[PDB]
Amino acid sequence: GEPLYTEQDLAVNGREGFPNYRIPALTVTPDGDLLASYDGRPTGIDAPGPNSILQRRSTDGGRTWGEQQVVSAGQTTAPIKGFSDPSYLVDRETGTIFNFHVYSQRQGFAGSRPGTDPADPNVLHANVATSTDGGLTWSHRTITADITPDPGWRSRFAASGEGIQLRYGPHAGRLIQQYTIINAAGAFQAVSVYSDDHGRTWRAGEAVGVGMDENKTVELSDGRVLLNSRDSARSGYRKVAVSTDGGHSYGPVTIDRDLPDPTNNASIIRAFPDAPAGSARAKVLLFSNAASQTSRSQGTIRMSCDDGQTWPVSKVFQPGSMSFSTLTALPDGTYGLLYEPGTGIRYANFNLAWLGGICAPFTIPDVALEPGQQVTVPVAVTNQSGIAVPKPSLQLDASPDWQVQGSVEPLMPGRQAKGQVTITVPAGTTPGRYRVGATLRTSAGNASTTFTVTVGLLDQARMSIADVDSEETAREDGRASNVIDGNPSTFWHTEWSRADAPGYPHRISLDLGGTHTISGLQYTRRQNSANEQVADYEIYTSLNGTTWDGPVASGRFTTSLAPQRAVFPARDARYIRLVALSEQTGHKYAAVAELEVEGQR
Ligand SMILES: CC(=O)N[C@H]1[C@H]([C@H](O)[C@H](O)CO)OC(C(=O)O)=C[C@@H]1O
Ligand code: NA
Repeated sequence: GEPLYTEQDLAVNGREGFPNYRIPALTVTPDGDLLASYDGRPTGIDAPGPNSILQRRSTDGGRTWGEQQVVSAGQTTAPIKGFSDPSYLVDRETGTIFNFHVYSQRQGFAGSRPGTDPADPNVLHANVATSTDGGLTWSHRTITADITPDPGWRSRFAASGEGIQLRYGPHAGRLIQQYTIINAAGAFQAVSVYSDDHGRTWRAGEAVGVGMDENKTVELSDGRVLLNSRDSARSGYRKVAVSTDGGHSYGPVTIDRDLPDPTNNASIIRAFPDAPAGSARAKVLLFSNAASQTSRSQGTIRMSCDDGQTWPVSKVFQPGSMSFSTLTALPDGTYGLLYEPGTGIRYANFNLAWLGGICAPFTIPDVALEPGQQVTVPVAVTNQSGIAVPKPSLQLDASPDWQVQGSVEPLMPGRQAKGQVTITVPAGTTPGRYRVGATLRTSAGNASTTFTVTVGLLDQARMSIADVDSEETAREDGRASNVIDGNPSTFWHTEWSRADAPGYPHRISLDLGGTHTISGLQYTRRQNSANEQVADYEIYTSLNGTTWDGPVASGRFTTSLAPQRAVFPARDARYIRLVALSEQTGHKYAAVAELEVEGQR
């Protein structure tokens, strides 16, 4: 219907008792009252800041808000106490409300030491406040010893925002709160902490993943539990995993390249949390995060209508500063959104009509071509909307001088639709990888996708590592093969975890999988770190793998984050070798996110 988006501040830094306010948690009580919670930070820091958990209630569906109250009061006088990083969880069967948060004294998350005793001042404790009166008053407990079944778990905190209650399946009624832990190897792991007796007792399931951080769970149309996590190893995306046992244990963790993220919190909720299992509505998810890889800005709502397999719909709600954000579904069918604009804590309301999307995810294959050429690629629209669309159009976004055009056949409820894109690349186009955005426009809303057009590059999927001088595999994944996976987010990194690792020169050699006319190498430096950057280099080629011709090119790369070209007169080769002679500021290691080869495939 009529689009709604409205916003109001609930806490402004410096006003009402605190110089800084952060870390939003938002819920709707069984009453329909809204509760917003967040930290008061007297010293403006995370734990062990002597922080308070605070709370405002709205009893008119979000429009006006009552006084800021204290849920858990920090102690600014020695001995210091801090309570920080709230997450609400409503038990909608009993009505009891929970607010999870840290109890810190001397140590925060990084500094916490092994041990579970409630009074240990060097332990970052796991606390929870329980309300049996709709969030008006609160009792308090430390559950650290209940949720630390591994003595090597020296640290934990509840991921702030909002936990869930399961509605489906053998574990219906389970309360699930996400936590992050630090194990004895010092890896950050995710784990669900859950209660099956309505909050009386809590336990941890099995920890999952490495390079995890604040993570969130949601129940899918089929009762599976989807985990969606911040990556503390800073890939520039979200991490994901799924459980088939109600949160007890998760399958393998993967990087989700549909969801750019700058290492920041986020929220994932059911659009229709009361929809029955397996129903079309049960499959609808909303996601909120900063949709940038390098900054906490471009806050964006995405929608999936297939239990999170695809995210065809997105809309920006905050082009500027946008840090933590947390969604909840309101009784009136609209959505609550509590987030950090930079000046404290702000609350927004929006409806689906504002989002403006259509559940019609679509695919366009990646395609490779030569300068000058024209190719037509197929478009497949999977229509999940249930509605007929007689006049879809496809709008494409490509290089300013490329000829692109597209079209889609009418959409039919429950059916796949065919389309086509025709692309002409002008002669003289620089070899490289080109992202093309595509929008499906309909009177019932829009969906989008991207696809890659490769001009004058060899196919990486035919390549393999012929040799490498050095690679770290023990303390991180710096495999040489990471240069040819088509992902700027994974990288080769020379060995670093032993002191006897070599320094420069470093060397990586690719087998192209067969002989090609080649004329260039494209280097992309590591994206999330700046002290392993190749400077001086040479490139050699070979027909047999053993007799190397060259250097066929040499120079000095810049610090640019974009692919860098090193071109050479065209020749036939089956192998190409990069010799990295130096690092930009004289450091010991090399790291390369991607190597592309210019040539006739
Ligand atoms: C328990 C406390 O540390 N939580 C902090 C959390 C944490 O330090 C980090 O997630 C560790 O990786 O980070 C952030 C952040 O804005 O980045 C805010 C939190 O209040
Ligand atoms: Na890579």
